[PDB]
Amino acid sequence: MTVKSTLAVDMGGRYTGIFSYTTDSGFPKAKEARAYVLNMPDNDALTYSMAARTQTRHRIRSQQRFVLARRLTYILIEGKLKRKLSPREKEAISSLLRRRGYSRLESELDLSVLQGVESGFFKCFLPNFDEDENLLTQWTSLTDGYLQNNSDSRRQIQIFLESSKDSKEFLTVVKSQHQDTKEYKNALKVMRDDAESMIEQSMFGHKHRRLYLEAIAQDIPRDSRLKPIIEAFSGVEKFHHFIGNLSNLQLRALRWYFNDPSMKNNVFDKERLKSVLVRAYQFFHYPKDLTQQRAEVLNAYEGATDILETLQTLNPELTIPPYEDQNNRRPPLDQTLWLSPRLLDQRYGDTWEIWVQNLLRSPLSKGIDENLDTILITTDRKARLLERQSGRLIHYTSQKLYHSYVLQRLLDRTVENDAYLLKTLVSSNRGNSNEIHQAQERLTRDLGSQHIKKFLDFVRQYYDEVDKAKRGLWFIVEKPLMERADIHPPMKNDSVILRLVGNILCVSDLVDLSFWTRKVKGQSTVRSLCTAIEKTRKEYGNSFNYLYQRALYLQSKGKKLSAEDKDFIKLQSNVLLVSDVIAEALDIKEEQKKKFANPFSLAQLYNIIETEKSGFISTTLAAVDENAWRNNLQGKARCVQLCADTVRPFDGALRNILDRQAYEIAKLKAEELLSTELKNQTIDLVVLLESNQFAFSASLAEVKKSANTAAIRQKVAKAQKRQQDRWLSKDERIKSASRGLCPYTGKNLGDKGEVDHIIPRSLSMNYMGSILNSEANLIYCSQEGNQLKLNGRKKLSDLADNYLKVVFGTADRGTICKYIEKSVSELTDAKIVQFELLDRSQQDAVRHALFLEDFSEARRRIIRLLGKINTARVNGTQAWFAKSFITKLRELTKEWCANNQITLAFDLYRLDAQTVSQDYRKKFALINKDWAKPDDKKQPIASHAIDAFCVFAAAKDKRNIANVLGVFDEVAEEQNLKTIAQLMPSEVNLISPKRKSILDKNEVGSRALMKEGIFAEHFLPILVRGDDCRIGFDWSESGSVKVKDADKLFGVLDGLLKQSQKRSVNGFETYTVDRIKAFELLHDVFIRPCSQKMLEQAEVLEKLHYITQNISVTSVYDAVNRQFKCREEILKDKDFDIKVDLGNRFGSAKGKITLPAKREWEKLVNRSELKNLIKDKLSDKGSEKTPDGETLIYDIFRSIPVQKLSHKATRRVWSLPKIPSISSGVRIKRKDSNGNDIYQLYMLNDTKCKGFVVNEKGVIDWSSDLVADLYKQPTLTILNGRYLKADQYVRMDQWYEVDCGRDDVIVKMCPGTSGRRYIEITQSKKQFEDWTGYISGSFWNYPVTIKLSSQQIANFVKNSQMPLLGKPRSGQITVITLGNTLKYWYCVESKNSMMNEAYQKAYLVHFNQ
RNA sequence: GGGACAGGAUGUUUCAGUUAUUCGUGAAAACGAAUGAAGUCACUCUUAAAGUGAGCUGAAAUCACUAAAAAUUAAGAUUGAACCCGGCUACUGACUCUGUCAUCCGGGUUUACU
Repeated sequence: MTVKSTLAVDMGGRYTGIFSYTTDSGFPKAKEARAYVLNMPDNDALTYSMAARTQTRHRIRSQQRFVLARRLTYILIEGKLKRKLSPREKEAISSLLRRRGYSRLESELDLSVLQGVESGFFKCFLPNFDEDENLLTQWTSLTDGYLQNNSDSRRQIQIFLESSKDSKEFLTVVKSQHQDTKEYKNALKVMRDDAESMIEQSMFGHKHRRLYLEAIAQDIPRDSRLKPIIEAFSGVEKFHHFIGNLSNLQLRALRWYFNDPSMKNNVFDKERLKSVLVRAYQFFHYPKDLTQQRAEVLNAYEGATDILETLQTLNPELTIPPYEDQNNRRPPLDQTLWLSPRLLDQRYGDTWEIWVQNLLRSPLSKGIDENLDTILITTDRKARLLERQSGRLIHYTSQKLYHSYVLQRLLDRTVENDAYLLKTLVSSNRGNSNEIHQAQERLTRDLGSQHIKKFLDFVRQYYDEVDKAKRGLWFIVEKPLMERADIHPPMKNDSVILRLVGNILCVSDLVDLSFWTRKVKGQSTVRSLCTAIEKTRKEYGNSFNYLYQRALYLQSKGKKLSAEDKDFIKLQSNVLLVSDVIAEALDIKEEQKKKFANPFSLAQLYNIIETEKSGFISTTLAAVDENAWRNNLQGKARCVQLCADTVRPFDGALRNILDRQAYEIAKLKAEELLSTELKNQTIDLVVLLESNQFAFSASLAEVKKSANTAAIRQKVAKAQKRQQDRWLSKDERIKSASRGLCPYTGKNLGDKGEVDHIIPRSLSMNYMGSILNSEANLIYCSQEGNQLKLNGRKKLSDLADNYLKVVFGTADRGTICKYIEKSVSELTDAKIVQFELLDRSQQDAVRHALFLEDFSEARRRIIRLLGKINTARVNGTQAWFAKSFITKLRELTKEWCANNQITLAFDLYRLDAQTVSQDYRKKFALINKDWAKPDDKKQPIASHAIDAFCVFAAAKDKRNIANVLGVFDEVAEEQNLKTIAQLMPSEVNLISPKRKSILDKNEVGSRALMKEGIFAEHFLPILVRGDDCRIGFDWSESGSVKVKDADKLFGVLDGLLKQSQKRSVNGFETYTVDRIKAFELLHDVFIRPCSQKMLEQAEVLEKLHYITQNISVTSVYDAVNRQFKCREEILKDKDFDIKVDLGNRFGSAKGKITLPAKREWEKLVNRSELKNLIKDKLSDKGSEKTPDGETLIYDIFRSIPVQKLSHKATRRVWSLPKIPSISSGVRIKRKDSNGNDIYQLYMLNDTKCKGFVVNEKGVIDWSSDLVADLYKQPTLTILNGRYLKADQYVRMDQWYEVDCGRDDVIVKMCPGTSGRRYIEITQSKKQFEDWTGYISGSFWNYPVTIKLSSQQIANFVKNSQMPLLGKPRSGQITVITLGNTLKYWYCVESKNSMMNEAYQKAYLVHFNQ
C-alpha cells in the first residue's frame, strides 16, 4: 500500500552517481534497483557561463552604437544643410565619428591579488597615498588619472617605475617595521605589469574621449570634404562641438531616439531629440566631484530652445558620460520566512486571530509585543508589498500583522521562556510528566478548550514547517503557513551598517565608527587585525573553528605548538587584543565583551565595514529588528530567530550545471516511476540521499573550466590533504585505544587487527539516531576478539585483565566503573562529543563508558549526547540541487499524478561523505574487491554509482530515515551481505547530456550559426590572346592553365564575364567573373530548382572559384616553442595551390595554379631582416630559440607615419593572403551604408545537413547534402550548395537495429553525420575485451570514454570479423552502459558501402510498414 | 565565485582610390610641405598602354530570419537574461530627496509596444 521510493545521489561534480529504486515492500529486490552516472559535459559541449555570449552581445552593441550615431549625425547634418550628403561628405563624417576613444577603460588584468593589502604599506613608493583610504580606491583612482592624462599621476607612474627597478632596496627596507614580505610582495608582478600595460596602451590606439575631441578639433579644417558642412554650421568650433556631443551619446540614447517605427524614414524630430538627450545624462549617476557639470549639461539640454544649437554650443567635454553603476541592476531578495496572515486566513479563516487574542489575555503573554509598534511600519513580505501597492489591505492589515507577529513569537519562544511547552506538548514523543500536564493546564485556559485541537494541529504543522526550514528544505512543505519575504533589503547606506555593527557589538544605539581606526599594540589598528582574522577564516573555510579550538585547547594543555597552531594562538591573542580595544573605545562593560570576543564576530565586523561597500544587507529592516528582539542582548535569550530560506547559488554557471543535473536525475526518476503499474490509492514516498566533498568543487572547476584551474586546484588540494590527515588510517585507535593489546583476549596485536563497533548494531535501532561510526564506539580489536564479540550487550567482564591494566592500571571492574564515571562526569558535552578535544586518558574513559550498565550515568549521558550529534543541514549548493530536482520531478510526473492519483511525498537527508567512504564503502570493498576506491589520480565514473549505493547503505541511521529499511532484526555482516549480494546491480547506466541539436531548436538564434572570421572569395581571371586562352592570373606556365576549346567556356559564361576597360594594343584580353551576378546565380541554384544552363554556369563558377584569407605575418614564427619556422612550413604548396578541373563540357583546363601571393610570402621570408632566421628545411632547425622574434617582425612593418591627421588609426597586425581550410562555407548577402548588395563568406558553426533524402520507395540518397531549413534564406547561400527537393527524409538521429548477422552482438545504426555513420554496439564485456586489445580491472574501472590506440583499432577491426562495424573515429568510444553486457556507441572513421546498405535495409523494413 | 552595463582598440571581408602630380626649384645633392588620406612593390605583357596579385589609404559590413527599436552567438522539458513601455499608490537605487529619474516594481517581448 505505502509504496517507497529512494534516490541516492553522490554529487561528485562532473560525475554524479545515482542509485534509485521503487518498491511496494520495505526492502528493494534485485531488479528494482538501478545505477546511473551523469557525465555532465564541460562548457565546450554544453554552455553554462555567459561570458562569450555577452562579449558577442557587447561587440554587436558597440557596432550598433556606431551605426546609430552615424545615422543620427547624418540626419542632423542633412537637416541643417537642407540637402542630401554626398558619399564623400558621408565618408568624412564617418571618419570623424570613428574611434571615439574610451571614457572609463577600467582594466584588462586581474588585480584581485593586491586587493587584500592595506594601503599604508605602499606610501614609501606612493607618497600620494593615505592610510585612511583603502588600497582599491586609491589604486583605481591613480590608474584612472594616468588614463585620463593627469599630470601628477603621469609623473608618479614614471617615478615608481624608475625607483622600483632597484628592488634590492625595497627588499632591504622591508621587515624593519614589522612588515610582511608575503603581503608586500604584491607590489610586484601584478601592479608593475598593470603599470606597464598602461604605458603600452597609448600606442595601441586608446586615446580617451578628451584627446579624441582634441584630435577631431583638428582634421576638421584640414578635411576639404567638410567645407560645405563647416560653412553651414557657421564655424569649425560649432561643428566640432556638435560632432563631439553626438559621439558622447551611449547606445541607449540612440536606441531611444530610433525606437519608433516612424524612424524608418530617418526623420529629424526636434522635441524627440531634446527629450532623448534629457533622458540621457539623467540615466547617469554623476560623482560628487562631477556635480555642477551634470547641472550644466542638464540645464543646456532641458533649457534648449533649438537643441541643435545647444549641441553646437555645449562643450563636448562636459557631456562625456560618467562611470556606469549597475549596483541596483538586480538587488538580492530577502530570504526571511514570515508567518503569513494571508495563508493563515485561507487555512483557518478567522479562528487564528481569536487564538492570538485568547493567548494575549494571559500574564504569561506579557512582553511579547514590546516593539511591535515600530516593527510593523516596515513592509516585510512581497504579498504585503503587493497589497500596499494596490493601496488596499485585506490580508496584511496592521492588526493582522500584529496578530501574526505575536503568534510567531509565542510559537518561537525558547524553552526557558515557553510557558506552554510548545514543540514538546505537540510532539508524539511527549511523556505524561507533571510539567507537561502543568503546561497543558496553562493552555486550554488562556486559549480555551473549545478549539484546542485545531490550534494544536496548527502548531504541529508550523513546527514541522520550521524544522524543514532549519534543515534547508522549506520547499518540500508544498503547503506552507509561512512565506518568503521576496523583497529587496536596503543597501549599506553608511547608517544601516551602524545598526548592524551595534547589533554585533551588543549596543542598542551606535553613533560612530571611530573604534575602527583605534590603535592596537602600536601601529597595528583594529582594521588590520580584523582583516587578518577574516583572511585566515576565508583561507581555512568551514574548518577554521575546528583547528582554532584544537590549538587553543592544546596550548591550554601545554603541548608543543606546531607551525600552524602558533599562527592560530597568535590569532587568538589578536582577538583578545581587538576585543579589549573595542571595549575601551566604546566603554562597553557588563559581560558584553565576550559576546563578540571571537574570530567570527571580528570577521563579521570586517565584512560589514570593509567588504561590499555598495552591497546589500541580508534581510529587510523589519526582519533585522525582529531578530534583534528575539536575541535581546539586554536580556538573556527571548525567542528563537526567524527562519530563512536558502539563497540561490551565486555562481550561475554552477547554478546552470545543477539545474541540468537535477533535470536529468528527475527524468530518470520519472521514467522509473512511470514504468511502474502503480494505481489507485498507493501513496508514493520518495527519499533523497546526498553526499558531497571538495572533489565537487575541484571537478566543477573543470566542467566550466573556472578560468582558474591552477589556483582552485591549489586551494582544494590543501582542504583534501587536511581531510585525509583528519581521517588518516583512523589513528588513535590502533595506537591509543588497544595499546597493542586486544580488548577481549589480551593477546599481542600488531597491524592485523580490525575495528568494530562496541554497541551492537541491533540496539542502535530502537533508540538514538545512529550506529555511531565515531571514534568512541569502535575499538581496534582482533579477529578472535571480534568473533567472541557477537551481537549482544558487552560489558567490562569481557574485557581482558591485562588490557584493562594497560589502559587504566587496575583490573577491578567496580573500580574501573567508578573511575570512568568520575572521568566522564568531569568533562562537558562540547569536549565529550568532539573527540579530538580530549587526551588519550579521557578518550579511553569515554570509549570504555559504553561497556557500563544500562543504568550507568556516564553511559546514559554519552548515549544521549551522541544520539543527536547534528541536524545535518544541506549545503546551499545541495539545497539548490535538491530544490531543482524536486520541482522538476513534480513537474514531470504531474500528468502521472493527475491520472492514477498517486500523490508524491518527498523527504531528504544529507549523509556525510566522510562516514560513507570511510566506513560503508570499506565493508563492500572487502566483500567484493571491485568496490574498492582506485588511486589512479582520478575517480572512475562507475564508482560514483558505488558511492551512491554506499550512501544508500549509510541509511542505517534508523528511527530517523523513513525509507523503510526497518525491522532490522538481522544486523552486523548479515545486513551488509543482504545489501551487497542482493541490491547493487551489475549494470551502470552512463548518462551523457548534450546541448540540443540545431535541427531541433525552434530558436536557432540562441545558437552560434556562423563562425567568426570572413573569407575572401575569388574567381580566376580569363586571359585571351586570340585562339589562345588561359585560366589564371598571368601568361606564365605557373600563373595560368591553358584552355582547349575556349569557345565552349565562353559560351557557358556568356553573361557572367566582364572585360577590362583599358584596352591594350594587341595586349591580349582579360575576362573576369562579375562578382555580383556570379553570387546571385550561385544563390539562385541553391535556393530554387534552376535550369540546366544555370546549373552548368554554377559548376563553372565554382570551378573558377577559390578562397583565400589574410593570415598574420607573425605566423612565420612559432611562439609556443620560441622558434622561427622553416620555409617548408611556411611556403607549403597546400596554402598557395589552386586546382583547375574544368572538364570537356566547359572547354578543357586541367592544371594547378600557384597563388600569386606566394611571391609576397617569398619576399617576406627572403628579406634581409628574416633571411637568416628562416631556415630552408625542417631538418635544419636546432636550438637557436629566438625569444622575441615577433618584436623584430613587427619592427619590419611599424614604420612611423607622417602626422598628416591627428585622428588617424594605428596599425598593429600585418598579414598576407593564404589559402585556408574550408568547412561548410556560407555566403551572406548584406547591404553597405549606401544600400548596395555585398556578399561576405563565413564558415558554418553548427551542422549543415539535417538528414538524407528518401524517395517514394524508401531508398536513402547517401550522397546528396540535405541542408537544414535554417540556412535556406534569401540572403544565405551555402557554399557549393544546390537546391534539393526532399519531401521525405531520414534524420541524422534515426537509430535502427541493423542486420548484424550475429546473435551475441546487437548493432544499432543511425546516419549520424553527413559523412560518417554512428554505430551503437550492445556487446558482452568479455567479447569487447577479446576484440580490442583493451584491458582494465573489471567494468567498474572502465572510463566513460574509451580511447583505443591504433593497435587496438586494428584488433577491433580484425577480431571483430565484421565489415559493417568499421572502426571508431580515431579510436574514440563513448560508453552507454557498463557491466557484463557492455553497450557503447562510436562514430565510424570512414564511410562504408555495406554500412549504408544495412541501414537502408533496416529503414526499408521500418518504412514498408 | 558569477551576472550585467559601458564600451575601447585591433583584426577579417566588401567596395573604392592609389603606382601620382604641383610647388620650395629650375637643378633634378632627395628631402619638406600642399593636393582630405593613400600613393609602393612584384609576375605577365610589352605596343611600351596595360592585365594580375599584394601593399597602403578611406569608408562599409562583420551571425541569418530581420526590419525603425529590441530580442538574436545560453538553454530548452522548464528557464534565465536582455530591452522597451507605464508608476512612484510602493520593495530597491541615484538625486537637486512628494518631486523627478532608474539598473527598482508591474506588464509586454515580434517587426511588439509606446
